[PDB]
Amino acid sequence: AMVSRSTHLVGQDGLCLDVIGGYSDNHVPTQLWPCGPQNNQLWTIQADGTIRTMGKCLVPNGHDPGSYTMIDDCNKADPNDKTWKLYPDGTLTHVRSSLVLTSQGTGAYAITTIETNTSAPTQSWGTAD
Ligand SMILES: *O[C](*)[C@]1(*)[C@](*)(O*)[C@](*)(O*)[C]([N][C@](*)([C])=O*)C(*)(*)(O*)[O@@]1(*)*
Repeated sequence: AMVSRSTHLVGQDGLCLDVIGGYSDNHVPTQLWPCGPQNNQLWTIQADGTIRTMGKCLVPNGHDPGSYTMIDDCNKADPNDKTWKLYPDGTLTHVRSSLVLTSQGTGAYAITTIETNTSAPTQSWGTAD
């Protein structure tokens, strides 16, 4: 049986997927940020295919290459918006589009996007406690 797992999502240079400012409002974007204990870097990978933080779901704002990612209300989002799959090698795919979560820098406020998979170092996401 698949069980939920809470984890940090660790990307390029060991920075963590982070909701900017720690706010849990709908449509707040995600970025990379130095890893810390804050709740906005704690993600739960669920069996249902959602990835959640602070009670909200990671979603792209659109389904095209270059769409930025954000959090939004889960129950309201359609499966296409909210379903992801994390592969063992680190690819984090947006299931409906086949695009993958991609970082856009390690400096502040570098908003993550979904892009065509190029097996770039910006497209590998590790789990950590
Ligand atoms: O600026 C940016 C930043 C990030 O987002 C982090 O994570 C946070 N923290 C908490 C605690 O939330 C801040 O605020 O912001």
